[PDB]
Amino acid sequence: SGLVKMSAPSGAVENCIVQVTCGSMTLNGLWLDNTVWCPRHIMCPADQLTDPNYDALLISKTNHSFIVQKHIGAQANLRVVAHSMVGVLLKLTVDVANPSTPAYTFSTVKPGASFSVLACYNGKPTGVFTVNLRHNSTIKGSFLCGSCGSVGYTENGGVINFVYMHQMELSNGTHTGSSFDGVMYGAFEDKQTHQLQLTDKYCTINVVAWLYAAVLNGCKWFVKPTRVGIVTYNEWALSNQFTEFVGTQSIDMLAHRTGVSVEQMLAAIQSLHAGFQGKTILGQSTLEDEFTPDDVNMQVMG
Amino acid sequence: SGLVKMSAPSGAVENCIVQVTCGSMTLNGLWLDNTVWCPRHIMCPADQLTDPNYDALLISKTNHSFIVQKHIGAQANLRVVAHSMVGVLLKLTVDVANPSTPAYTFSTVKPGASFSVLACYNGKPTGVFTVNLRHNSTIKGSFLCGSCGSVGYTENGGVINFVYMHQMELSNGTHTGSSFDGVMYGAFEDKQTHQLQLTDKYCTINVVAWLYAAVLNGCKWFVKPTRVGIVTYNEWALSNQFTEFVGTQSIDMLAHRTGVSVEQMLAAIQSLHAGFQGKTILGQSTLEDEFTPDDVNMQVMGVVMQ
Ligand SMILES: *[C@@H](CC(=O)OCC)[C@H](C[C@@H]1CCNC1=O)NC(=O)[C@H](Cc1ccccc1)NC(=O)[C@H](COC(C)(C)C)NC(=O)OCc1ccccc1
Ligand code: NI
Ligand code: NI
Repeated sequence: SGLVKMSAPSGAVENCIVQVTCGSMTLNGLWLDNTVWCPRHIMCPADQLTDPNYDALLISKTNHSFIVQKHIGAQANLRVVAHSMVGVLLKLTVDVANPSTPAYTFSTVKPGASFSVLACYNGKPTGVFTVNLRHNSTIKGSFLCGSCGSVGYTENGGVINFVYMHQMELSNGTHTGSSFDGVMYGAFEDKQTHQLQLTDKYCTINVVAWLYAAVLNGCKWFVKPTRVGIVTYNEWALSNQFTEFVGTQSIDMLAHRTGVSVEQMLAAIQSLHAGFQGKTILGQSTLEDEFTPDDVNMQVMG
Repeated sequence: SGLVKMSAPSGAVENCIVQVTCGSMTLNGLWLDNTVWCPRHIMCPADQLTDPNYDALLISKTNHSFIVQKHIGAQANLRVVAHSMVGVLLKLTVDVANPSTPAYTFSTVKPGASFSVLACYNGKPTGVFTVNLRHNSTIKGSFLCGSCGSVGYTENGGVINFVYMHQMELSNGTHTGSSFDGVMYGAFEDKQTHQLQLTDKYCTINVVAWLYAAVLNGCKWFVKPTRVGIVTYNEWALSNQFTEFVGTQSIDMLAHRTGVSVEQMLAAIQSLHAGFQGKTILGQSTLEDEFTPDDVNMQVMGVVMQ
């Protein structure tokens, strides 16, 4: 029992981290097969980040403009033999295939989904943590200068699913990056110009999963016979900055296991959103919306 | 910027996880050089866990009673060449040295210290998370049956400090294990009997570190000219289930960086313990005491003018 923020073991990803240097700019890259991915802003000189012309910057580079170094484990300098730009990423080709390339896929996560982050500095992994893609397609992480190229991923059935490459900080504790197709989450542009973040929302399905985890951890004071239908809740959600509830097998499994209906959990959300009134749930006095139903299922049974 | 629960990268520890089998019992083990460590309850039959006689169980075993296998990564089937019991652990000597043994040491963490946990099941690493050793020497983790032998560790300056090997669940979301000297954190016995956990306390120094992280993340509404001296605060702490505040360089660095004194943070704790007055600190309405001053410095400290 117990519920904590759990990340996927990072070893298979640590074996793919490299350092990429272009001029005086150094950041992290991901080495899979003969490819090294890194943010394209490595090409910018430090005083020209406001509105870079990436097409003009790309043409000024040759394969020799990029230096790639594996800093952890068997240390090595990898020779860059080709380079192209894919959205907000650089796709470098190196002459050596990564011998520790794991079985992997590239996916783009949807808002409300969770993933693990391997924070890296100077091609060196330094920390692991989990985030949730917010309703406004940002993440609430912990990153400092030199963390770009840090990697977000999930793992299942021996396959690493690479979903994020860190790019920028939008505002205090708010971050964004791109998927490996080079598309920035939230369509933010890789330029240091003010861009508006859309309003965030509480992810209902994740709050429901968390209240089920609370019931499965002996915390059930908030469960009442009171029920609120999905369509009624969804109408209330549109006016109270909560996402629409859409049913899933994972939630049905928790509902069947606890004997508490989804409609009872939706009524509890409406009651708890008005206030906890001096009470806690799993040590918290605010609703937690970053555990998905699958994250909760993982920590209650196999 | 931002502050999250961060664990140390687990790859160096994942390379040391093995599965140990004794009879019909299987659990996780840690392989370092020619040694494999695992919980001694692997020697118990599944229906005799209430009060095992480990001395009697040990004498019935030979080196051949233990099967050690490595499934993940560089696979192996190891041969046990000696065995002994060290507190609540079995120490198995194997004929092959782990070729991926990292630079390491064994340490016992004190209450209020944080560490990373690599949760494992059947010799497979499955999750990573961070915990804090509570004032009552328990941890608030997330573990299910088959997780014993999961490993707690920290990393600093290229060295893995191995500090915990998971053993048991005491009550809902409350866990314990042993350090690698075989001493159970909190002196709990590896038997399935009711055992009283001592009362827990809020770790003051960690709450102070967190309020400094909040100030460094633009949240400073709780900072007032009001001060509480350490001696006065420590007298109040003895009566309100808070630990004694003892000054440290790490806290002084945060106090110097923010220009907010420790005594202002101790006043803020006393005010916030009575209630948050409908406001939040880093999205929370309760005090957070599981980030140490070094954990905060890692995520918030930068360049310093001298
Ligand atoms: C990673 C860069 C790196 O590794 O540099 C070494 C070569 C770094 C990560 C952030 C710094 C602090 N925390 C981070 O997560 N990324 C950057 O610094 C970005 C670099 C860059 C991006 C695009 C073009 C050129 C360079 N820039 C930012 O993150 C920048 C930070 O500014 C502050 C003031 C918010 C900290 N963000 C920015 O300018 O955002 C503009 C914006 C967009 C949307 C909403 C609001 C503002
Ligand atoms: Ni069991
Ligand atoms: Ni066990």
